[PDB]
Amino acid sequence: SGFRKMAFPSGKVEGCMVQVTCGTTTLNGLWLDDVVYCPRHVICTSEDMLNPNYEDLLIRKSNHNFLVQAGNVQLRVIGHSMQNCVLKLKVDTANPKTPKYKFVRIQPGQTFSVLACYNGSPSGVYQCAMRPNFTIKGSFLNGSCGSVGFNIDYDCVSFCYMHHMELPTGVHAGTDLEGNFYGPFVDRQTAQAAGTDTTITVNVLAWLYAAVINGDRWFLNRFTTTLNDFNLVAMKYNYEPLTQDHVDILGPLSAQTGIAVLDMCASLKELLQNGMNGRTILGSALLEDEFTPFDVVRQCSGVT
Amino acid sequence: SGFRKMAFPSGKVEGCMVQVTCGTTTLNGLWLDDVVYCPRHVICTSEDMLNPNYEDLLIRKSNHNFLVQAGNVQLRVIGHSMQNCVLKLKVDTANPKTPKYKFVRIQPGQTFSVLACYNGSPSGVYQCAMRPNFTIKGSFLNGSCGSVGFNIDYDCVSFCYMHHMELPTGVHAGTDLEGNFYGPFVDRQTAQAAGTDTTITVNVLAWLYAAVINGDRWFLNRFTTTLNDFNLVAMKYNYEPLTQDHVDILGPLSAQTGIAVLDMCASLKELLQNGMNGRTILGSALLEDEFTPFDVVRQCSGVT
Ligand SMILES: CC1CCN(C(=O)Cn2nnc3ccccc32)CC1
Ligand SMILES: CC1CCN(C(=O)Cn2nnc3ccccc32)CC1
Repeated sequence: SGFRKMAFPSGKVEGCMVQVTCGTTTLNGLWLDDVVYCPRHVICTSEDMLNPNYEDLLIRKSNHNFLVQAGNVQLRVIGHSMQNCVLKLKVDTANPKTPKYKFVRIQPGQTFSVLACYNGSPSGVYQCAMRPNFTIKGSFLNGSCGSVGFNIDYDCVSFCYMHHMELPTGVHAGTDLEGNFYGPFVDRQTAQAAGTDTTITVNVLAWLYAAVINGDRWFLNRFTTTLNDFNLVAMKYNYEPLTQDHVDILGPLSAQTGIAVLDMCASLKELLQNGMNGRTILGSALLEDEFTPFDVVRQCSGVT
Repeated sequence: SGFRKMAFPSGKVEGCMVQVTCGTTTLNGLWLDDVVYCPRHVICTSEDMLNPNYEDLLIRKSNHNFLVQAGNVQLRVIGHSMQNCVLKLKVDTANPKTPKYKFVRIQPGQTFSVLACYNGSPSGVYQCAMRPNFTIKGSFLNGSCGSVGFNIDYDCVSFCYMHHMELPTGVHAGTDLEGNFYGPFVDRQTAQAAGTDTTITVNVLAWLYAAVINGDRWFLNRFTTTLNDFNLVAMKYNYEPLTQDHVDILGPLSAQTGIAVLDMCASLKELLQNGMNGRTILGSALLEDEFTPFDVVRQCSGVT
């Protein structure tokens, strides 16, 4: 029992972190096989970042201008290419610690762990979610760029995020490992406002099921609702509309607890309309939306 | 910017996890040098756990009765001894992945990361605190025993906790790496109630400083207080009494923000007396107490 915001063990990803320096800029790189992936803005001086023409800036850079250090040892750069907003640095040595891996572009609402790094060294690991407005609410300081987000299924690491920027609002934006930004953000030091940060309804429901499984039951009520009725309330509270796909994904949680998905939707509707009344659910005074139904199942079953 | 409940990177600890089986019981072990540490209750059958005489039960066990498997390979057990509530299994091979390490007994209020494991394999990592009643609020299922808590300072892992049990209230109890339980708990399946779970005042104040550093300032008020006046309010709200030692430890946060410790105490006093009024601080609707002043400094400075 007990339910925590748990991250994946970071060891497999720690073995991939390297430091990348170009000119006066240093950030993190991800070394997989004989390729080091990093944000293309490593070629930018602080002034370049205001209005960069990455193609033009890259022309002035040769393989020897990218300094890649793995631990206390330098990697030889034998090639470089720009794919979207990431640079791919071909090195002469395959990472001996390369785990089994995939590059995956996640959907909003999906969660992942971040290994925050500085100078190619890990500082910490935390769990977060891709918000519906394609930002993440991380913990990143200057130098954290190139830090990655990932999920792990048994022995395969699926990298889903690479950190690139902080918006003026203090929220974070980044790319998948093919260098494509999540959302409309561009790697430019220009004011970019985020859209509405709606609540991930299916995740709140999964977390309510997690709460029932762990003994927190006070919020269970005598009501039920329909998807349409629930969605009228969800719209009013800036919650994502719930679909039959979300109901299907909550099936195993509904089966384990014996609480029908629509009954849990009615509990959530009452919590939205009445608030918590100073009460808590799994040590939280607000409705938690950064646990997917898969996260709840994995944590409650002990998947390794 | 951004502030997360961050855990230490778990890689150094993942390299130490092993599976220990004795009879029909399987749990986790910590392999450091040529010694494997695990909860002594691994020698217990489910019936033994009700009223175990560990000394008598251990007599019936020989080195060959403890099966230690590291990954897919078996370690040879050449010795065994019981130290308090942990077993020390001497193996014929030193763990090649042994990091620099220390065994430390932490004080209530101190935080650490837990690498939850099942069958010697890691499932996840999360950050928690030793509660003032010497319990921890973790996420542990049957088979998680032997999972460890730790802190990391640069390259040295300080192990502070080993998981042993879940109380009937769903909270967790365990030992330091010398096998001494935190608090009054015993490794017996007998009802053991926890004492008052008071709030770690110095940690709440550190988290309020973290909130100011990250832009959340709405709770800053025009008041100040004294240690004695603040402590009258803290007693009323089941908060730990604040001492000059706590004020001293908050010094660097007070200096960075320019907000005197007693002014922050006055802000906290108003938050205790008035509540949050539906507002949030660093994405939380309650006062967070599982970040130490050292955690706030480390996260806000990017220590690797
Ligand atoms: C193109 C250019 C945009 C601006 N920028 C960043 O925002 C980098 N960054 N990322 N996370 C941060 C947290 C604190 C400070 C800076 C941070 C650099 C690259
Ligand atoms: C002496 C004897 C006491 C009872 N006991 C435990 O509580 C073990 N344990 N630890 N974490 C758990 C989470 C879920 C279920 C069981 C759990 C086994 C050892």
